Amino acid sequence: MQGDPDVLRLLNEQLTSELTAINQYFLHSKMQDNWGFTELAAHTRAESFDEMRHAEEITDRILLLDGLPNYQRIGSLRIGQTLREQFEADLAIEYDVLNRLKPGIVMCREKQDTTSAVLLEKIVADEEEHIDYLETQLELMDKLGEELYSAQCVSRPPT
Amino acid sequence: MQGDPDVLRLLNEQLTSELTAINQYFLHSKMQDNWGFTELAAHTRAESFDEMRHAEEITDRILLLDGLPNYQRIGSLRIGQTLREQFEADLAIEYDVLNRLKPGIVMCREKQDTTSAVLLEKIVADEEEHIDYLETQLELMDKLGEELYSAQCVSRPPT
Amino acid sequence: MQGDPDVLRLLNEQLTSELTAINQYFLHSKMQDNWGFTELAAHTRAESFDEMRHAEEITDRILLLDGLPNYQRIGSLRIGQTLREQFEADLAIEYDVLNRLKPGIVMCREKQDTTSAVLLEKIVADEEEHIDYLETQLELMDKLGEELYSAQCVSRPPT
Amino acid sequence: MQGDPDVLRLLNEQLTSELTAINQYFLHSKMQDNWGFTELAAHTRAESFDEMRHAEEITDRILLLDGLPNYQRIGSLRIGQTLREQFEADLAIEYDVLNRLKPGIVMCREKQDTTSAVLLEKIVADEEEHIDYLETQLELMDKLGEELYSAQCVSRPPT
Amino acid sequence: MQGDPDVLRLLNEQLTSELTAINQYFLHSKMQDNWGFTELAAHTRAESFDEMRHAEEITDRILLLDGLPNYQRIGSLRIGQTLREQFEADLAIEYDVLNRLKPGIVMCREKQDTTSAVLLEKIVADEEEHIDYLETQLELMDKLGEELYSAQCVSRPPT
Amino acid sequence: MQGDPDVLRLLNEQLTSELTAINQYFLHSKMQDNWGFTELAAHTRAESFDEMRHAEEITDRILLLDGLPNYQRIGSLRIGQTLREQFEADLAIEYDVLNRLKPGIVMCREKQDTTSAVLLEKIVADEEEHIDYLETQLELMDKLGEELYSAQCVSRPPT
Amino acid sequence: MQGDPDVLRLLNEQLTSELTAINQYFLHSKMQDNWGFTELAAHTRAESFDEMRHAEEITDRILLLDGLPNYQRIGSLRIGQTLREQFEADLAIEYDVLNRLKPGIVMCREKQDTTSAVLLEKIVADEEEHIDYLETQLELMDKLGEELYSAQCVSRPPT
Ligand code: HEM
Ligand code: HEM
Ligand code: HEM
Ligand code: HEM
Repeated sequence: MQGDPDVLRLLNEQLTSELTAINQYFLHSKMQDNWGFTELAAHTRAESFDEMRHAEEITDRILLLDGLPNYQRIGSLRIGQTLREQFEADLAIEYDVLNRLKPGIVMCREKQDTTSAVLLEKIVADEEEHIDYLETQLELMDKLGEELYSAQCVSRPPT
Repeated sequence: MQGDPDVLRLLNEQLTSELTAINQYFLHSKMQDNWGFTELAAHTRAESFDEMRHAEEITDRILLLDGLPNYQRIGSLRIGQTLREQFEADLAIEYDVLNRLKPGIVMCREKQDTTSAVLLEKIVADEEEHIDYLETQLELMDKLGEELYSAQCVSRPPT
Repeated sequence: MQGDPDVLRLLNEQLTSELTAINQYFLHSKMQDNWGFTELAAHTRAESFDEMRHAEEITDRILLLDGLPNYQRIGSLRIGQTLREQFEADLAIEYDVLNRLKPGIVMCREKQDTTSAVLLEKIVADEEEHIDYLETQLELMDKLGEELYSAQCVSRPPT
Repeated sequence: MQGDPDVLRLLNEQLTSELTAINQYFLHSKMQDNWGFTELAAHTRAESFDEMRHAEEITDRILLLDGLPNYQRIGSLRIGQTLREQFEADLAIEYDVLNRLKPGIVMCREKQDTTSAVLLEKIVADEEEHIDYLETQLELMDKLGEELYSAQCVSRPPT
Repeated sequence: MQGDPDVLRLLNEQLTSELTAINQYFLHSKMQDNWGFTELAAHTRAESFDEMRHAEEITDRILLLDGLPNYQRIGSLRIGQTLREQFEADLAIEYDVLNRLKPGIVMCREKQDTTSAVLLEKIVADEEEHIDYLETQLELMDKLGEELYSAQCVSRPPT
Repeated sequence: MQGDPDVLRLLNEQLTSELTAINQYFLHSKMQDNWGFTELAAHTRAESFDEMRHAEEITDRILLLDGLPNYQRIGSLRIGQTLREQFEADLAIEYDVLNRLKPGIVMCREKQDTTSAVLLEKIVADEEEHIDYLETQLELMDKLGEELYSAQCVSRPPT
Repeated sequence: MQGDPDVLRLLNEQLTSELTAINQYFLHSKMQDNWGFTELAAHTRAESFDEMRHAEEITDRILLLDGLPNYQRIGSLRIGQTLREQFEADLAIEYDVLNRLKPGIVMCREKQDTTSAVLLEKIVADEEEHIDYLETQLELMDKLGEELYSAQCVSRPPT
């Protein structure tokens, strides 16, 4: 059994994306924890875990289709030096995923590979949830003000 | 058994008020949860469930009296785009209920329909609490300030 | 994030459908209860809830896509006056959904909005099951005889 | 270890009969459930499961005697389009089994193959009971009325 | 309700394939058990059971669509006389499913029958997993050598 | 058994450091509790108990080394009069320990007293987490604002 | 609190090795599982998780020291093509760490940063155990024969 080659590139592309996200998300969570925004950092941590799970799932798909999963390649990280830049950085990678996946699923279906399209379909839904979560944080930051918003990310007492 | 025509019409009018309220309140909970005010959102969602229950209770009374429950007619929604706006809109519908129900109760008793009256008295009591809750929130927004009040409506961390 | 306008219009159209179904299904259930078809009534009730859930799900999708959910609009109720009439009425609405959704889905995918599409796919599947049930019920009335079918809808003793 | 050729041919014959039955019985059960006769459908389903076991049992025995089990061959399905037709079709396959097994056992015993004869005797006891159930159901259709009997086959409320 | 005649032929073809597989798989499990490869047989037996489930699922869909499930028609069995022959035989039936379904799902969507399409989309995923397992065992036979692989398919002690 | 003079001198210097800390931290905890900053106050108390254990472990090592633990000397306390002055005052002592134990740890390994050295290494590690926590608290006052950060140190409601 | 710039560069070097190892080890376990060597794959997975943990700890330390953990840089993966190539590759990376760390710790002690040294000493020790396991796996490959070794890496029955 061997996968369609355009599909495999697509998969590997997405995999590379997931790997970048695991790292960006994780380091952001540690940085959030270090700044003392512990309550937020757990959320951000969970996001990295979610991305890690996505990476494993793609990996299995690639392998079943007899491909080589690219563990070498890494994307470019945007590492935020503020909470606001951090959410912004995270937003950008998820948008990059949507931009790649929306066309990609259609291609997968045109290639008669429903299983792959289905996996990509799930990822897209998850990323949408994430983006929605991230944009709402920026919305809140303005509505509450930045300092007030930020106080909601610490614990009582902080750290 | 058959209801007094006037009472059934008052009951139907109240039903339309409930159906209106269920929607306005439910949508507002969805909106507040979506802007990330989740903790407030749970409260609003309950108040909507409360209206669902009233509506069912009015429906039962109507049917008992050989009436036709009107599920077709709906009131004019006031959808707010800030928390304040939302609170004020909900207040408005509650006030219309008191305006309708207060004479309506005195009429039910003249017609000798105590059971419909007691039902309506119960709704009045419930709407008075809601108004007290809403009116208070509005008070707090001023006392605390709007942003600070809003902050108390999000979890830690937010959403 | 922003939804394709057509997709959002589709979703809203479905919402309007759901809101009409909740009311028509609820009303029917209350009436079946009122006639003493308590057993049947509980199933119909459950159907109304399924719709209430479809309404919430669609409402979430719309908010996610920065759409404006329409809780103002409701459709034309078909309130049956016999079980057979109710069954036909309910069927008619379900068929309206299938007629809308089937092309709707194709469109969602062209527009590359899989998440919405999947949301609609589940709904279609759900409505197909509902139509099968109601159509079976009519077959049963014919096969059993109407009165004998109706007896299967009362508790022992009745109500 | 090597079986008698006549015996083995008899077992493969009975195996073909089972395979047929499993298909007929299962479909009929699926058919009764779709009609809304969920209560009868459960029993018929059980009857098919019973036939699955007999085919496994005969399958072991043939294998133990160094035989080739025939899973390629299927007999003529009789699919009923009414409950009465279904009960009759089911009875005919059952009587074909007794007709074959009764001389078939004496043959097994004559050939000095008791274990094989014992397995067949058990199938016969089992088929006799199924036949009694079926013939009784037809008597009940005449005793009760066909519609009234059919009403005994649905839940409350239906499906 | 009434489905597309093409969708119903595809579902019926697939039904034939499922019944063929249930049979080849089950016999193969029994042959492996007979040979003393008990640990392996249990796995094989599960696979035939998985196909029994797919057969039922297809059946429900066909009946929902007012179609007539074909339980009379069977495929051509390939019964293997070695473990290697069996894996290859089973692989051959799976590849065939993939051949049928890959175009058919595209077709099902074209005809706006998402529920039938999703169902087959699921069978594709399952068959893909089963192929992956089967291709792996054959690879394990070359890597380990056949006798050694075979050793891994028996209990301690055997049967 | 006899400790090296230089080492014992170092253990005693540290012991003095620990008693000073116990007092300074315990009083800061009590003052913070007085001020109504009860939630922070609990974390501070815990820091004091940590020091109390450190003193005891040093005392035993000194006793095991035939030394005379100094429970008569104390350093100067910096009692802070705001939350900010307390955090700076605590940090200042923390740094005074690191400055002493860094060269001290090297010296112990030189006189060949690994056990004493490791005891110190642990203290240093512990002391490091303490500094990072305090240095993070001061940043948060800047980031959140002093009034806001302080509101994260009280309970709901205050004390 | 600022770490020594040399120590920080070392921590970052090691982080780089850890990210490299996490990927290699994870891919290798995914590949082994794929080949059906399930039993070995689980251990290999556990190894990758260990480096995931190493990575996290080193990250805290750099953050504690006001450092910037490099999650951008990854090293050359050596992906193995047989169980043997896989063991030999993972070994090579492990040896690279002992090489880097042996002098780094000494350096850390000189710059007087024991807590960093201690973390590294703990990595050096775990790495030794890993090397000893892998070295032993190769040895058993010779003692048993590659085929026989491999047979102990699969379950009964395989995958
Ligand atoms: C790149 C830096 C990474 C960091 C800092 C990291 C960190 C962690 C940590 C600390 C855990 C908890 C596991 C345990 O307690 O043993 C974990 C879980 C896991 N990681 Fe990673 N990891 C990284 C990369 C990866 C990659 C590239 C993969 C590829 C799949 C991966 C796969 C997993 C999986 C499958 C889990 C368990 C998820 C679960 O518990 O549901 N990790 N990670
Ligand atoms: C947009 C309109 C509505 C929406 C979104 C909505 C949504 C919901 C939901 C999500 C539930 C919880 C269901 C569960 O148990 O999982 C519910 C409950 C209920 N609904 Fe509705 N519903 C709506 C309209 C109505 C209407 C018109 C009535 C008519 C009287 C009604 C009657 C009820 C009742 C009686 C409950 C049980 C309340 C409780 O105890 O929590 N609902 N609704
Ligand atoms: C080749 C002849 C077949 C044999 C020998 C066979 C055998 C069996 C056996 C032994 C069981 C377990 C029975 C029990 O619990 O009492 C079973 C279960 C089942 N059978 Fe069959 N069967 C056959 C064909 C079929 C067919 C045609 C269908 C219908 C399409 C079917 C559907 C099922 C289902 C749905 C289960 C339960 C599945 C589960 O629990 O995982 N089987 N079969
Ligand atoms: C200078 C003022 C001090 C104050 C106000 C103080 C206060 C306290 C108090 C109230 C307890 C709880 C007692 C109990 O549970 O019965 C405690 C526990 C303890 N104290 Fe002190 N203490 C001081 C100094 C010290 C000193 C100098 C040492 C050792 C040299 C010390 C060692 C300990 C230890 C080891 C505990 C055990 C509680 C635990 O951590 O499990 N304390 N202290």
